[PDB]
Amino acid sequence: MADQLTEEQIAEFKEAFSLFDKDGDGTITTKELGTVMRSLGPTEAELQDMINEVNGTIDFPEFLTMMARKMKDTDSEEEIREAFRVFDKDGNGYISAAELRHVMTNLGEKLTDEEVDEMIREAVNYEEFVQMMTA
Repeated sequence: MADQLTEEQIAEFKEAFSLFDKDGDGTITTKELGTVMRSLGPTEAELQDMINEVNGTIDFPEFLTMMARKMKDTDSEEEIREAFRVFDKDGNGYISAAELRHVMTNLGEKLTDEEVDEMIREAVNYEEFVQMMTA
């Protein structure tokens, strides 16, 4: 989906897409697409994938849906890191099993006690626990 990004990121991408080429129809070529991607924030495989997903013209929604992937990935990684860095006053990166089980049972969403016990048995480090839960 396109709702994983932030409004400021969309505004910056729109400003770059408008200022990169002439006014009005701001369509760009493949080389222009790569240049705009390098200016906004570079591998040849990503450029080839963006060209294949898009003759040789790239409009606004194509560039948006090509850029959204890595942006949302980095945003999710940063959010997970910031969430794992909080709460724990020690900050060492590990927590007790009892505290983790209590946080998973009495907080989060709607998880039964049996499901929480199964998740605890299937699994400490917060990042490793999140990676094991995501699978």
